[PDB]
Amino acid sequence: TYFSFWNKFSSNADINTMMLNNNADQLEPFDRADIIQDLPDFTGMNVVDVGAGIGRFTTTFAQRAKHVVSSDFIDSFIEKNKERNAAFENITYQVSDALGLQVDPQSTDLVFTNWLLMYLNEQECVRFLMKTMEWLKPGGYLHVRESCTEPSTGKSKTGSMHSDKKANPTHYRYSSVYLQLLKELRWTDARGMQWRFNVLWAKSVPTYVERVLNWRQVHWLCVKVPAQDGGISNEKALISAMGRWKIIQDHTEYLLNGKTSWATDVINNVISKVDFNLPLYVYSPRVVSPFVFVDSHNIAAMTGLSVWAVETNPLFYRHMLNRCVEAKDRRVQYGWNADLQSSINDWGLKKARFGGVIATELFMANSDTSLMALKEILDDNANIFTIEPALSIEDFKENVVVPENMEMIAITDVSAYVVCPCWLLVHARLL
Ligand SMILES: Nc1ncnc2c1ncn2[C@@H]1O[C@H](CSCC[C@H](N)C(=O)O)[C@@H](O)[C@H]1O
Repeated sequence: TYFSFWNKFSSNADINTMMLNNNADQLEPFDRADIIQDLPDFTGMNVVDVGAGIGRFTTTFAQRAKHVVSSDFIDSFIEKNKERNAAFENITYQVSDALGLQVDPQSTDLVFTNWLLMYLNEQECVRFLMKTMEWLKPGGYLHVRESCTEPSTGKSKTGSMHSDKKANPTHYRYSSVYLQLLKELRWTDARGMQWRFNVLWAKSVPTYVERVLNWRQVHWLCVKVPAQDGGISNEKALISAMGRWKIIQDHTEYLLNGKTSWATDVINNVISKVDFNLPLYVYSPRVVSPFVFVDSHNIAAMTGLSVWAVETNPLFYRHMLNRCVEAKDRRVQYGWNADLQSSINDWGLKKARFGGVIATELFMANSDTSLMALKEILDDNANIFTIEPALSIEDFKENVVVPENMEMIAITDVSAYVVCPCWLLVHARLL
């Protein structure tokens, strides 16, 4: 049982236990800062911290929040929580299972969790997510962070508090399973309106990339938004979907493992000629083929620059996280976003800038408005290289809209190089 697994740490109510890591003091302040800085401004918010343990995130929320409900099902973690946070007067405490937490409906601006769904069975996962829908105001936020595929301490097990003599009951699910669950969930309120989670992004916690070489500490930020259309509303269908999504992912690995991108020869060649201080932005949606993508690890090895790469298909995003763990190149990080605009939205809010773009199907896959918005996250006169499928140069040139703030300086037939159909290398620059 998960309660007895955690209750046995009752006398170790400390940071090591919260991260199940004997070296947590090398990680905790950086992990906390990574998570906090990706959250919305929670000044004046009603926050709910579920599975809070001793309350390390509650300590930070209390500085600015209107109110924090801080909850956990281990009584002595809440006792240490109250002791550590005794100076604050804006925190109420509940010893409760996440599922039995009492929160008023439409009362909460942020439901915050960090390592929780991995301690719930599939049925409990779904029921809990539906509880957060009920607690959240419209436009409210849900934060989820989970250990995907393997424990946070990774294969080395260095510093892990998991006993080698006892089984570990934790569920280490695929990041693509949680992502689809959040994407497809639907909930109907007491007045008959249906809602969904707008999943703003999926990201790896950088502290664990940098210090643990673990890209599979994945977290998500979601907004509760109206949804007349549906994904899956039935709880039992949602439960079954989680198993189907795992199977589909296993077949994606079987298909993709060890296959190099058909675009790799062209990209290596031109990028070997170009000089791009800033990270590079990589975008790979894989619209026409699962085998046409940007090899970010080759970009980083050749340019020496850090790379932020976006995959918009949850299955391919998860596969590239696998590749990151295998390559162990800290310069490369992957993210998931619904589309280009979602990525621009996030990075623009951070006022981040990228030194150039290397993409496949950037024009094939994206609206005119989003391509026009891309300048918001790019350095001045940044250059964009994208491999585009087309019927012909004339087909492409007709009915492609060049954003007013850039110009295409080359549309080169590279069809003979993108092979196991017409492929164009489009070279553009910001004006
Ligand atoms: N079903 C459940 N309901 C409430 N708390 C739970 C729970 N399952 C696990 N927990 C608690 O969730 C915590 C996971 S360890 C993570 C603690 C905290 N979120 C942090 O990041 O620092 C533990 O404190 C454990 O006791």
